[PDB]
Amino acid sequence: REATWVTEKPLTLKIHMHFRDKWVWDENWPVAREVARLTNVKLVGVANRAATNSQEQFNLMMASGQLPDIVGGDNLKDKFIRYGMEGAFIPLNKLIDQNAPNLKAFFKTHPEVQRAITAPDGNIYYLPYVPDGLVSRGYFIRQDWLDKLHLKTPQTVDELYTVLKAFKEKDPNGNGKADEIPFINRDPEEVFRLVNFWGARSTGSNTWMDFYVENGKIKHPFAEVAFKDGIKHVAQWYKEGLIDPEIFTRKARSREQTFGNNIGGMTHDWFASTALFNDALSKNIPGFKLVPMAPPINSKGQRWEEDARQIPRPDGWAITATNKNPVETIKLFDFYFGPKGRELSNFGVPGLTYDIKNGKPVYKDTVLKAAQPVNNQMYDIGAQIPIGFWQDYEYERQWTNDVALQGIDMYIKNKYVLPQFTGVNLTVEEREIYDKYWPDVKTYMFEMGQSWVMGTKDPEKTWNDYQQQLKNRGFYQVMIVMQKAYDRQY
Ligand SMILES: O=C(O)C1=C[C@H](O)[C@H](O)[C@H](O[C@H]2[C@H](O)[C@H](O)[C@H](O[C@H]3[C@H](O)[C@H](O)[C@@H](O)O[C@@H]3C(=O)O)O[C@@H]2C(=O)O)O1
Ligand SMILES: [Ca+2]
Repeated sequence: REATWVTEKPLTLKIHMHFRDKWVWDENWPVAREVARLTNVKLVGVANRAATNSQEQFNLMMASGQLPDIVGGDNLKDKFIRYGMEGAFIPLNKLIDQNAPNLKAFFKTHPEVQRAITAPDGNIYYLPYVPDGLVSRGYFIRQDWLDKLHLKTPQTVDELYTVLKAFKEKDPNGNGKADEIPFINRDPEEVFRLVNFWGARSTGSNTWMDFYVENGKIKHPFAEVAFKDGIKHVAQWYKEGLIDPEIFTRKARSREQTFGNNIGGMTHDWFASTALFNDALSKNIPGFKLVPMAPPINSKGQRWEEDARQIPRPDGWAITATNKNPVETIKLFDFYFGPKGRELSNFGVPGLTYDIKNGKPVYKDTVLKAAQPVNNQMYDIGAQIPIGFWQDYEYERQWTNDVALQGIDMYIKNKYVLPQFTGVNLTVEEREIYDKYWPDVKTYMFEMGQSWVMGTKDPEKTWNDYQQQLKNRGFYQVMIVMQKAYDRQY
């Protein structure tokens, strides 16, 4: 028996959690085993580890008969609310009040977080991933390539064009081949964010393709004329090879590939793990120097950083109506919001990845000095995963090197980050419209965006058909409920 047990008799529950298009819940994970030991509840995964689309696996789950006990993963907020309101997920409000003292206290001190996860019917259908921190991404460029080519740090988009074209054409890696790829990115959606250079938004928050507000009016980035004109410019840089030809396909290991083989020039990504490549690659590429850059002055005369940490994220886990142990389940979930649960869910396992020293969790040198970023190392053992959990920025500070710190400090000091969208409070009827049309409109928008970047559709010529399709697919119906909600509120 342990003081932390949430049941005297051992309990096993089934969880469907497929996440990040790459991972599933693993009961053999060190963190899972530790939580199961401390709480007496073991979670067994039932998701398909061979699939590469987490959203489609949610959908396949929901269509494969009786639900498991718990469902978790990234980018599931809207599915948890839509299916909660229908009954597939249960409201957690009273379970929390009666049985989850850590969460009850957390929500009292984080009313914004409780607001963000509550549905139009007043119910909480999931517990979120709660990030910790302020900035997330920033621009990084190869200083050593700038110096090889005698180029200054670009300050405007026109200066940046010249620098990326030089990276492409002037052989900065010195191997006689035109193998350099000026701009790379782990995230396909960052290609859409390049429209910021031409004064257009791509998303209002860390959630991809989110709405934004301008002067009191709700807008969607992909519907705006500025997006049509901006995406033309992105398509031109893609045509000319300044953007990775594989930007929609290469994905998670883009940095390992392109910086590791000295062919990537620039990216837009999270400060800590991106700056770590200076340290990981120092033996193999002695003068490798990837450094933060201020955003270039864009066509609207401003230096935009569109992204920031979003507290909470639309990620987490929920209790299904078939779970026969909802009270033991909410107690298990509450364990993660207590001190020990929070330590494990962030740092891994004591004696394995960290030690308590002077009362604080301190990562081992083998973790801090490893070639893989520490968050990647955490995923592999079941930490830093998008369950309901409260991230602790102290985990990240320990592997935030001086290059990263000086980039984060620059961005915070100079206020590049744009105000983020914090959502609206829909009514039940407005929510019906949103759930009926929005998910499919966002899919269509992405498809058209990819077509525009790769040049298989010309944005100027297809823009009218596209706007008629937005109307036909319900987009303006959603825009109007969003605006009504905004107005009602504000
Ligand atoms: O890399 C960092 O320096 C960094 C520090 C923070 O502590 C987080 O660990 C942060 O993690 C983010 C990842 O870098 C990456 O952007 C990840 O993207 C996910 C996305 O959120 C979503 O789950 C889905 O689309 O899959 C993406 C992916 O992993 O394939 O988001 C992480 C985050 O915690 O938001 O990185
Ligand atoms: Ca070369």
